[PDB]
Amino acid sequence: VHFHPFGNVNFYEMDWSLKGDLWAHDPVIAKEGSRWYVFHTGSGIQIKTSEDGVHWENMGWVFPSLPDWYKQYVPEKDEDHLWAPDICFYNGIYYLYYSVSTFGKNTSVIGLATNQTLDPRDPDYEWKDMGPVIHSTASDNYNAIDPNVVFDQEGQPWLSFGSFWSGIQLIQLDTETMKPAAQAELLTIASRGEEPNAIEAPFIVCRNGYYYLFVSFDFCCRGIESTYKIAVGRSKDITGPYVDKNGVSMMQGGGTILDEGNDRWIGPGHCAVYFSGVSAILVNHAYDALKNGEPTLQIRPLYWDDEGWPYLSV
Ligand SMILES: [Ca+2]
Repeated sequence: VHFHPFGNVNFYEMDWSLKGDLWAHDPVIAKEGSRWYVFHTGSGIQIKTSEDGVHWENMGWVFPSLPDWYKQYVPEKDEDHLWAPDICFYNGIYYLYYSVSTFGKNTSVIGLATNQTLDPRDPDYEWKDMGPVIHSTASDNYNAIDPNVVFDQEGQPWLSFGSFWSGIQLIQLDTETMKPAAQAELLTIASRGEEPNAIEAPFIVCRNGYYYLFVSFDFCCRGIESTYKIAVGRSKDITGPYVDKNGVSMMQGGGTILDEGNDRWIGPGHCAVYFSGVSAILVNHAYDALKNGEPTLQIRPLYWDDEGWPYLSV
């Protein structure tokens, strides 16, 4: 996947028994050369690195001091946590989208940081503040958080995003600015059809001519009382309709459940899906019932059945 490259390594062969610094919430992963990186929710966007994808070490943050412009969109934000980063690699540049918001409110903005490299040893390492991408106010019927970029088969970048309110949104990006045109249409592509509308954290991938929309249902952020689950649907066209195994549109609460956790891992969600060759991984967090509900990084091989639907195993 040109914009999420993982070399030749074979995820289905690897031992994904993670070790090290595994606290994480809302992760994404990128690999540049021999080094792997996690970005996740936390102060200034938290970063972890690994040599192998398995042993993780905490490594700094993107924004030591938050951009002044956040206050123009979310003036009541009073702490430095940035949420749900998303990484892609295009034209030599790393594009890191992220969320500026306050929990449970839809006064929100997605920002963009860019870097020439992910390696802080490189003289050109610098996370540049490239400003807002899309925002919501309290009279909008959507929430501008939880970005994900996908490039369709034809090379057009799209941004999906959303949490609660009318649900998951989709908008085209321009290839040079990596932002929507000012008159670009905003499409709604998934919704529980319930109030509150507990759907968020979209992630789209293409496999064999279908677009797969992964989302998280129900409630994060409650430790062992979290009810998060990972759901998926698919469409031949990136604008929908995304439908689940049963033929139900994701605009009507459709979605096939991929993981709802167990008595040890509570509330898995906020996922990402990456490929290397025909192998794939699912990345998410889950709340550790054996460690005070602390949110923990999970990376697992993601298999695909003979109808094209993803599944986990043991
Ligand atoms: Ca995400």
